[PDB]
Amino acid sequence: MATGDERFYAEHLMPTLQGLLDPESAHRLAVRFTSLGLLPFQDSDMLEVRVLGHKFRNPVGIAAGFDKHGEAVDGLYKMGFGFVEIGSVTPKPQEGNPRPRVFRLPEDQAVINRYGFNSHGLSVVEHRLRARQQKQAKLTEDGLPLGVNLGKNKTSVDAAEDYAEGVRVLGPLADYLVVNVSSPNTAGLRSLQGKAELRRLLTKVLQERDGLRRVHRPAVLVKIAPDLTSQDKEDIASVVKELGIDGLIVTNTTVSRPAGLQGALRSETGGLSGKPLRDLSTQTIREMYALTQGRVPIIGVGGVSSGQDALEKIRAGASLVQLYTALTFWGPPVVGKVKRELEALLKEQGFGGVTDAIGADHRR
Ligand SMILES: Cc1cc2nc3c(=O)[nH]c(=O)nc-3n(C[C@H](O)[C@H](O)[C@H](O)COP(=O)(O)O)c2cc1C
Ligand SMILES: C/C(O)=C(\C#N)C(=O)Nc1ccc(C(F)(F)F)cc1
Ligand SMILES: O=C(O)c1cc(=O)[nH]c(=O)[nH]1
Repeated sequence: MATGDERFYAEHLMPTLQGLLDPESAHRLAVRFTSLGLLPFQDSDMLEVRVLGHKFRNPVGIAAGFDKHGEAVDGLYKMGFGFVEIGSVTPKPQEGNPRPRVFRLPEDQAVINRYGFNSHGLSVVEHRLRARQQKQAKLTEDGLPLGVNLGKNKTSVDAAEDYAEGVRVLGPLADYLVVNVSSPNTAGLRSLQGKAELRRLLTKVLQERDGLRRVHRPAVLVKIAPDLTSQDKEDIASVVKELGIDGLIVTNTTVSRPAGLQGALRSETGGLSGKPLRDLSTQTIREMYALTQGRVPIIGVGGVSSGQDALEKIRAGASLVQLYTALTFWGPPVVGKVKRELEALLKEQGFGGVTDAIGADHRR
Protein backbone atom coordinates (compact mmCIF):
# COMPACT_ATOMS: atom_id res chain seq x y z
CA MET A 1 0.00 0.00 0.00
CA ALA A 2 2.83 2.39 0.83
CA THR A 3 5.69 0.76 -1.08
CA GLY A 4 3.93 0.97 -4.45
CA ASP A 5 4.39 -2.70 -5.32
CA GLU A 6 3.24 -3.61 -8.81
CA ARG A 7 2.11 -7.15 -7.98
CA PHE A 8 0.16 -6.20 -4.84
CA TYR A 9 -1.85 -3.53 -6.66
CA ALA A 10 -2.40 -5.55 -9.81
CA GLU A 11 -3.21 -8.91 -8.24
CA HIS A 12 -4.76 -7.92 -4.91
CA LEU A 13 -5.73 -4.32 -4.24
CA MET A 14 -7.20 -3.28 -7.59
CA PRO A 15 -9.22 -6.46 -8.20
CA THR A 16 -10.57 -6.18 -4.64
CA LEU A 17 -11.50 -2.51 -5.05
CA GLN A 18 -13.15 -3.36 -8.39
CA GLY A 19 -15.16 -6.06 -6.59
CA LEU A 20 -16.45 -3.64 -3.92
CA LEU A 21 -17.20 -0.46 -5.86
CA ASP A 22 -18.89 0.35 -9.13
CA PRO A 23 -16.55 2.02 -11.61
CA GLU A 24 -17.76 5.58 -11.03
CA SER A 25 -17.46 5.18 -7.26
CA ALA A 26 -13.94 3.86 -7.74
CA HIS A 27 -13.16 6.87 -9.93
CA ARG A 28 -14.51 9.27 -7.32
CA LEU A 29 -12.64 7.55 -4.47
CA ALA A 30 -9.43 7.60 -6.49
CA VAL A 31 -9.75 11.34 -7.13
CA ARG A 32 -10.29 11.85 -3.40
CA PHE A 33 -7.33 9.73 -2.31
CA THR A 34 -5.08 11.27 -4.94
CA SER A 35 -6.14 14.81 -4.11
CA LEU A 36 -5.23 14.23 -0.46
CA GLY A 37 -1.79 12.85 -1.29
CA LEU A 38 -2.45 9.32 0.04
CA LEU A 39 -0.40 7.43 -2.56
CA PRO A 40 2.00 4.57 -2.66
CA PHE A 41 11.17 6.24 -9.60
CA GLN A 42 13.74 9.02 -10.02
CA ASP A 43 13.31 10.42 -13.53
CA SER A 44 16.55 10.08 -15.47
CA ASP A 45 17.67 12.81 -17.87
CA MET A 46 16.93 10.45 -20.80
CA LEU A 47 13.20 10.98 -20.19
CA GLU A 48 13.25 14.77 -20.43
CA VAL A 49 11.47 16.26 -23.45
CA ARG A 50 11.29 19.87 -24.57
CA VAL A 51 8.15 20.63 -26.59
CA LEU A 52 5.17 23.01 -26.66
CA GLY A 53 7.39 25.77 -25.22
CA HIS A 54 8.04 23.74 -22.05
CA LYS A 55 10.37 21.25 -20.41
CA PHE A 56 8.74 17.96 -19.44
CA ARG A 57 10.71 16.02 -16.84
CA ASN A 58 9.27 12.77 -18.20
CA PRO A 59 6.93 12.12 -21.12
CA VAL A 60 4.20 10.21 -19.25
CA GLY A 61 1.12 12.31 -18.47
CA ILE A 62 -2.30 11.58 -16.97
CA ALA A 63 -4.93 11.81 -19.71
CA ALA A 64 -7.99 14.03 -19.50
CA GLY A 65 -11.05 12.54 -17.81
CA PHE A 66 -9.46 11.34 -14.56
CA ASP A 67 -9.29 14.76 -12.95
CA LYS A 68 -12.13 16.49 -14.77
CA HIS A 69 -12.41 19.38 -12.30
CA GLY A 70 -8.76 20.05 -11.37
CA GLU A 71 -8.99 18.56 -7.85
CA ALA A 72 -6.02 16.20 -7.78
CA VAL A 73 -3.31 17.97 -9.75
CA ASP A 74 -0.65 17.98 -7.03
CA GLY A 75 -1.34 14.36 -6.09
CA LEU A 76 -0.91 13.37 -9.74
CA TYR A 77 2.54 14.95 -9.91
CA LYS A 78 3.32 13.11 -6.67
CA MET A 79 2.39 9.83 -8.40
CA GLY A 80 5.17 10.49 -10.95
CA PHE A 81 3.33 11.92 -13.97
CA GLY A 82 5.55 14.31 -15.95
CA PHE A 83 2.55 16.50 -16.82
CA VAL A 84 -1.12 16.64 -15.83
CA GLU A 85 -4.10 17.38 -18.04
CA ILE A 86 -7.36 18.29 -16.33
CA GLY A 87 -10.82 18.40 -17.88
CA SER A 88 -12.73 18.35 -19.95
CA VAL A 89 -14.23 21.50 -18.45
CA THR A 90 -17.42 23.04 -19.84
CA PRO A 91 -18.38 26.69 -19.53
CA LYS A 92 -21.33 26.18 -17.22
CA PRO A 93 -21.63 23.39 -14.67
CA GLN A 94 -23.48 20.34 -15.96
CA GLU A 95 -24.27 16.93 -14.55
CA GLY A 96 -23.48 14.72 -17.54
CA ASN A 97 -25.43 11.55 -18.35
CA PRO A 98 -27.47 9.46 -15.93
CA ARG A 99 -25.77 6.65 -13.95
CA PRO A 100 -24.56 4.12 -14.61
CA ARG A 101 -22.28 5.69 -17.18
CA VAL A 102 -18.93 3.94 -16.66
CA PHE A 103 -18.35 0.22 -17.26
CA ARG A 104 -15.34 -2.05 -16.78
CA LEU A 105 -14.36 -4.81 -19.23
CA PRO A 106 -11.76 -6.61 -17.15
CA GLU A 107 -11.28 -9.49 -19.61
CA ASP A 108 -10.26 -6.88 -22.20
CA GLN A 109 -8.32 -4.53 -19.89
CA ALA A 110 -10.72 -1.87 -21.16
CA VAL A 111 -13.33 0.60 -19.94
CA ILE A 112 -16.41 2.06 -21.66
CA ASN A 113 -17.61 5.45 -20.45
CA ARG A 114 -20.44 7.76 -21.36
CA TYR A 115 -19.98 10.47 -18.71
CA GLY A 116 -21.21 13.19 -21.08
CA PHE A 117 -18.90 15.94 -19.80
CA ASN A 118 -19.94 16.09 -16.16
CA SER A 119 -18.18 19.31 -15.21
CA HIS A 120 -17.98 21.72 -12.29
CA GLY A 121 -17.80 24.44 -14.97
CA LEU A 122 -15.19 27.08 -15.74
CA SER A 123 -15.72 29.35 -12.74
CA VAL A 124 -15.23 26.62 -10.17
CA VAL A 125 -12.19 25.23 -11.95
CA GLU A 126 -10.78 28.76 -12.43
CA HIS A 127 -10.89 29.44 -8.69
CA ARG A 128 -9.45 26.01 -7.88
CA LEU A 129 -6.47 26.61 -10.18
CA ARG A 130 -6.06 30.19 -8.96
CA ALA A 131 -5.64 28.88 -5.40
CA ARG A 132 -2.45 27.08 -6.50
CA GLN A 133 -1.43 29.26 -9.45
CA GLN A 134 2.06 30.15 -8.21
CA LYS A 135 2.68 26.62 -6.99
CA GLN A 136 1.91 25.54 -10.57
CA ALA A 137 4.24 28.21 -12.01
CA LYS A 138 7.08 26.69 -9.99
CA LEU A 139 6.11 23.15 -11.02
CA THR A 140 6.02 24.16 -14.69
CA GLU A 141 9.41 25.82 -14.32
CA ASP A 142 10.64 22.56 -12.75
CA GLY A 143 9.52 20.55 -15.79
CA LEU A 144 5.98 19.62 -14.69
CA PRO A 145 3.51 21.40 -16.95
CA LEU A 146 -0.25 21.60 -16.71
CA GLY A 147 -2.73 21.15 -19.54
CA VAL A 148 -6.40 22.17 -19.47
CA ASN A 149 -8.87 20.37 -21.70
CA LEU A 150 -11.93 22.33 -22.80
CA GLY A 151 -15.36 20.99 -23.71
CA LYS A 152 -18.73 22.43 -24.57
CA ASN A 153 -22.03 22.37 -22.76
CA LYS A 154 -24.75 20.01 -23.87
CA THR A 155 -27.29 22.72 -24.66
CA SER A 156 -24.91 25.37 -25.96
CA VAL A 157 -26.13 27.05 -29.13
CA ASP A 158 -22.66 28.14 -30.28
CA ALA A 159 -19.86 25.59 -29.88
CA ALA A 160 -17.03 27.94 -30.82
CA GLU A 161 -18.16 30.47 -28.23
CA ASP A 162 -18.05 27.73 -25.57
CA TYR A 163 -14.43 26.98 -26.47
CA ALA A 164 -13.55 30.69 -26.67
CA GLU A 165 -14.93 31.20 -23.16
CA GLY A 166 -12.72 28.34 -21.99
CA VAL A 167 -9.67 29.96 -23.59
CA ARG A 168 -10.41 33.26 -21.89
CA VAL A 169 -11.09 31.81 -18.45
CA LEU A 170 -8.60 28.93 -18.10
CA GLY A 171 -6.13 29.82 -20.82
CA PRO A 172 -4.29 32.14 -18.41
CA LEU A 173 -3.80 29.29 -15.96
CA ALA A 174 -2.69 26.56 -18.38
CA ASP A 175 0.57 25.68 -20.10
CA TYR A 176 -1.46 24.16 -22.88
CA LEU A 177 -5.12 24.07 -23.80
CA VAL A 178 -6.90 21.23 -25.56
CA VAL A 179 -9.81 21.77 -27.88
CA ASN A 180 -11.60 18.54 -27.28
CA VAL A 181 -13.66 17.94 -30.37
CA SER A 182 -13.64 14.14 -30.07
CA SER A 183 -15.77 13.07 -27.14
CA PRO A 184 -18.11 10.36 -28.38
CA ASN A 185 -20.60 11.28 -25.65
CA THR A 186 -21.81 14.73 -26.70
CA ALA A 187 -24.23 14.88 -29.63
CA GLY A 188 -22.80 16.70 -32.64
CA LEU A 189 -19.37 17.23 -31.07
CA ARG A 190 -17.28 15.02 -33.34
CA SER A 191 -18.69 16.78 -36.44
CA LEU A 192 -16.60 19.81 -35.41
CA GLN A 193 -13.56 17.80 -36.56
CA GLY A 194 -14.77 18.36 -40.15
CA LYS A 195 -12.71 20.77 -42.23
CA ALA A 196 -14.78 23.95 -42.58
CA GLU A 197 -16.14 23.75 -39.05
CA LEU A 198 -12.75 22.96 -37.57
CA ARG A 199 -11.13 25.86 -39.44
CA ARG A 200 -13.76 28.31 -38.22
CA LEU A 201 -13.66 26.96 -34.67
CA LEU A 202 -9.87 26.91 -34.38
CA THR A 203 -9.48 30.36 -35.98
CA LYS A 204 -11.68 31.72 -33.21
CA VAL A 205 -9.86 29.76 -30.49
CA LEU A 206 -6.44 30.94 -31.66
CA GLN A 207 -7.58 34.55 -31.93
CA GLU A 208 -8.73 34.36 -28.30
CA ARG A 209 -5.49 32.69 -27.20
CA ASP A 210 -3.41 35.27 -29.03
CA GLY A 211 -5.32 38.00 -27.16
CA LEU A 212 -3.96 36.80 -23.78
CA ARG A 213 -0.95 38.48 -22.20
CA ARG A 214 2.30 36.80 -23.11
CA VAL A 215 3.10 35.08 -19.80
CA HIS A 216 -0.49 33.77 -19.74
CA ARG A 217 -0.58 32.53 -23.32
CA PRO A 218 -0.85 28.76 -23.63
CA ALA A 219 -0.11 26.41 -26.49
CA VAL A 220 -3.30 25.16 -28.17
CA LEU A 221 -3.74 21.51 -29.19
CA VAL A 222 -6.66 19.68 -30.80
CA LYS A 223 -7.66 16.24 -29.48
CA ILE A 224 -9.01 13.95 -32.16
CA ALA A 225 -10.85 10.68 -32.31
CA PRO A 226 -9.47 7.30 -33.32
CA ASP A 227 -12.49 6.81 -35.60
CA LEU A 228 -11.71 9.37 -38.32
CA THR A 229 -11.85 8.66 -42.02
CA SER A 230 -8.75 9.13 -44.16
CA GLN A 231 -10.45 12.27 -45.51
CA ASP A 232 -11.03 13.58 -42.00
CA LYS A 233 -7.38 13.03 -41.05
CA GLU A 234 -6.08 14.74 -44.20
CA ASP A 235 -8.40 17.70 -43.55
CA ILE A 236 -7.32 18.01 -39.91
CA ALA A 237 -3.66 17.91 -40.94
CA SER A 238 -4.28 20.63 -43.52
CA VAL A 239 -6.13 22.93 -41.10
CA VAL A 240 -3.59 22.42 -38.31
CA LYS A 241 -0.75 23.40 -40.64
CA GLU A 242 -2.66 26.33 -42.16
CA LEU A 243 -3.55 27.81 -38.76
CA GLY A 244 -0.34 26.95 -36.90
CA ILE A 245 -2.07 24.85 -34.22
CA ASP A 246 0.62 23.93 -31.69
CA GLY A 247 -0.07 20.22 -31.41
CA LEU A 248 -2.46 17.28 -31.53
CA ILE A 249 -3.63 14.83 -28.90
CA VAL A 250 -4.21 11.43 -30.52
CA THR A 251 -6.48 9.86 -29.50
CA ASN A 252 -9.73 10.03 -27.55
CA THR A 253 -11.80 6.88 -26.94
CA THR A 254 -13.28 4.84 -29.76
CA VAL A 255 -16.93 4.32 -30.67
CA SER A 256 -15.81 1.17 -32.48
CA ARG A 257 -15.98 -2.24 -30.81
CA PRO A 258 -13.02 -4.21 -32.12
CA ALA A 259 -13.71 -7.85 -32.88
CA GLY A 260 -12.69 -10.04 -29.96
CA LEU A 261 -13.93 -8.01 -26.97
CA GLN A 262 -15.01 -10.45 -24.26
CA GLY A 263 -16.39 -8.27 -21.47
CA ALA A 264 -20.10 -8.75 -20.78
CA LEU A 265 -20.55 -4.97 -21.07
CA ARG A 266 -18.94 -4.62 -24.50
CA SER A 267 -22.18 -3.40 -26.13
CA GLU A 268 -22.78 -0.54 -23.68
CA THR A 269 -22.91 2.85 -25.44
CA GLY A 270 -19.88 5.07 -24.97
CA GLY A 271 -16.16 5.45 -25.75
CA LEU A 272 -13.90 2.46 -25.30
CA SER A 273 -10.46 2.93 -23.76
CA GLY A 274 -7.60 0.69 -22.67
CA LYS A 275 -5.89 -2.15 -24.48
CA PRO A 276 -8.36 -2.63 -27.39
CA LEU A 277 -7.78 1.02 -28.36
CA ARG A 278 -3.98 0.82 -28.18
CA ASP A 279 -2.99 0.01 -31.76
CA LEU A 280 -5.80 2.01 -33.38
CA SER A 281 -4.43 5.00 -31.49
CA THR A 282 -0.81 4.20 -32.38
CA GLN A 283 -1.78 3.96 -36.05
CA THR A 284 -3.59 7.31 -35.86
CA ILE A 285 -0.46 8.89 -34.38
CA ARG A 286 1.60 7.42 -37.19
CA GLU A 287 -0.74 8.80 -39.87
CA MET A 288 -1.02 12.27 -38.31
CA TYR A 289 2.76 12.57 -37.88
CA ALA A 290 3.25 11.69 -41.55
CA LEU A 291 0.52 14.09 -42.75
CA THR A 292 2.05 16.94 -40.70
CA GLN A 293 5.59 16.09 -41.79
CA GLY A 294 6.72 15.56 -38.20
CA ARG A 295 6.41 19.34 -37.63
CA VAL A 296 3.44 19.26 -35.23
CA PRO A 297 3.97 17.81 -31.73
CA ILE A 298 1.71 14.90 -30.89
CA ILE A 299 0.69 13.70 -27.45
CA GLY A 300 -0.10 10.02 -27.95
CA VAL A 301 -2.81 8.43 -25.82
CA GLY A 302 -4.85 5.22 -25.90
CA GLY A 303 -4.06 1.87 -24.31
CA VAL A 304 -0.64 2.69 -22.82
CA SER A 305 0.11 0.30 -19.96
CA SER A 306 3.83 -0.45 -20.42
CA GLY A 307 7.11 1.07 -21.55
CA GLN A 308 6.77 -0.82 -24.86
CA ASP A 309 3.34 0.73 -25.45
CA ALA A 310 4.78 4.19 -24.74
CA LEU A 311 7.79 3.66 -27.00
CA GLU A 312 5.63 2.41 -29.84
CA LYS A 313 3.68 5.65 -29.72
CA ILE A 314 6.87 7.76 -29.44
CA ARG A 315 8.46 5.94 -32.37
CA ALA A 316 5.22 6.43 -34.34
CA GLY A 317 5.52 10.19 -33.80
CA ALA A 318 4.40 11.12 -30.26
CA SER A 319 6.61 13.52 -28.32
CA LEU A 320 4.69 12.78 -25.12
CA VAL A 321 2.20 10.08 -24.07
CA GLN A 322 -0.69 9.93 -21.60
CA LEU A 323 -2.55 7.11 -19.91
CA TYR A 324 -5.66 6.73 -17.81
CA THR A 325 -7.35 3.33 -18.15
CA ALA A 326 -4.22 1.38 -17.15
CA LEU A 327 -4.35 3.05 -13.71
CA THR A 328 -7.77 1.46 -13.14
CA PHE A 329 -6.32 -2.00 -13.64
CA TRP A 330 -2.78 -1.75 -12.27
CA GLY A 331 -3.05 1.19 -9.88
CA PRO A 332 -0.34 3.73 -9.08
CA PRO A 333 2.71 1.53 -9.66
CA VAL A 334 2.00 1.54 -13.41
CA VAL A 335 3.38 5.08 -13.77
CA GLY A 336 6.84 4.19 -12.51
CA LYS A 337 6.64 0.89 -14.38
CA VAL A 338 6.04 2.63 -17.73
CA LYS A 339 8.86 5.06 -17.08
CA ARG A 340 11.39 2.43 -16.02
CA GLU A 341 10.50 0.13 -18.91
CA LEU A 342 10.64 3.04 -21.37
CA GLU A 343 14.11 4.02 -20.16
CA ALA A 344 15.29 0.39 -20.46
CA LEU A 345 13.93 0.06 -24.00
CA LEU A 346 15.42 3.36 -25.15
CA LYS A 347 18.82 2.11 -23.99
CA GLU A 348 18.30 -1.27 -25.63
CA GLN A 349 17.37 0.30 -28.98
CA GLY A 350 20.30 2.73 -28.97
CA PHE A 351 18.40 5.97 -28.30
CA GLY A 352 20.18 8.66 -26.29
CA GLY A 353 16.83 9.68 -24.80
CA VAL A 354 13.15 10.08 -25.61
CA THR A 355 13.78 12.96 -28.01
CA ASP A 356 15.90 10.78 -30.28
CA ALA A 357 13.12 8.17 -30.57
CA ILE A 358 10.34 10.60 -31.53
CA GLY A 359 9.12 9.59 -34.97
CA ALA A 360 11.98 7.07 -35.40
CA ASP A 361 9.77 4.57 -37.27
CA HIS A 362 9.36 7.09 -40.09
CA ARG A 363 13.12 7.33 -40.70
CA ARG A 364 13.75 3.60 -41.15
C1 LIG B 1 -13.65 7.51 -17.65
C2 LIG B 1 -13.02 8.35 -18.77
C3 LIG B 1 -13.35 9.65 -18.93
C4 LIG B 1 -12.76 10.47 -19.96
N1 LIG B 1 -13.07 11.79 -20.03
C5 LIG B 1 -12.45 12.51 -20.95
C6 LIG B 1 -12.65 13.96 -21.01
O1 LIG B 1 -13.40 14.57 -20.24
N2 LIG B 1 -11.97 14.61 -21.95
C7 LIG B 1 -11.07 14.01 -22.88
O2 LIG B 1 -10.52 14.72 -23.69
N3 LIG B 1 -10.87 12.67 -22.81
C8 LIG B 1 -11.51 11.94 -21.91
N4 LIG B 1 -11.26 10.62 -21.82
C9 LIG B 1 -10.31 10.01 -22.76
C10 LIG B 1 -8.92 9.81 -22.19
O3 LIG B 1 -8.32 11.13 -22.04
C11 LIG B 1 -8.01 9.08 -23.22
O4 LIG B 1 -7.99 9.83 -24.49
C12 LIG B 1 -8.55 7.69 -23.59
O5 LIG B 1 -9.20 7.10 -22.45
C13 LIG B 1 -7.44 6.77 -24.07
O6 LIG B 1 -6.45 6.57 -23.07
P1 LIG B 1 -6.43 5.31 -22.10
O7 LIG B 1 -6.62 4.05 -22.96
O8 LIG B 1 -5.05 5.34 -21.48
O9 LIG B 1 -7.54 5.47 -21.09
C14 LIG B 1 -11.84 9.83 -20.82
C15 LIG B 1 -11.55 8.48 -20.66
C16 LIG B 1 -12.09 7.73 -19.64
C17 LIG B 1 -11.71 6.27 -19.49
C1 LIG C 1 -13.26 5.14 -14.22
C2 LIG C 1 -12.17 4.83 -13.22
O1 LIG C 1 -11.41 5.94 -12.98
C3 LIG C 1 -11.98 3.68 -12.51
C4 LIG C 1 -12.69 2.44 -12.69
N1 LIG C 1 -13.43 1.63 -13.05
C5 LIG C 1 -10.86 3.62 -11.51
O2 LIG C 1 -10.68 2.52 -10.97
N2 LIG C 1 -10.08 4.68 -11.31
C6 LIG C 1 -8.88 4.73 -10.70
C7 LIG C 1 -8.43 3.76 -9.77
C8 LIG C 1 -7.21 3.92 -9.19
C9 LIG C 1 -6.38 4.98 -9.50
C10 LIG C 1 -5.06 5.09 -8.82
F1 LIG C 1 -4.33 4.66 -9.49
F2 LIG C 1 -4.71 6.32 -8.96
F3 LIG C 1 -5.12 4.83 -7.67
C11 LIG C 1 -6.81 5.95 -10.43
C12 LIG C 1 -8.06 5.81 -11.01
O1 LIG D 1 -17.17 13.06 -20.50
C1 LIG D 1 -17.13 12.12 -21.29
O2 LIG D 1 -18.02 11.28 -21.57
C2 LIG D 1 -15.95 11.87 -22.21
C3 LIG D 1 -15.36 12.88 -22.87
C4 LIG D 1 -14.27 12.59 -23.80
O3 LIG D 1 -13.68 13.44 -24.41
N1 LIG D 1 -13.97 11.24 -23.93
C5 LIG D 1 -14.60 10.20 -23.26
O4 LIG D 1 -14.25 9.04 -23.47
N2 LIG D 1 -15.62 10.54 -22.39
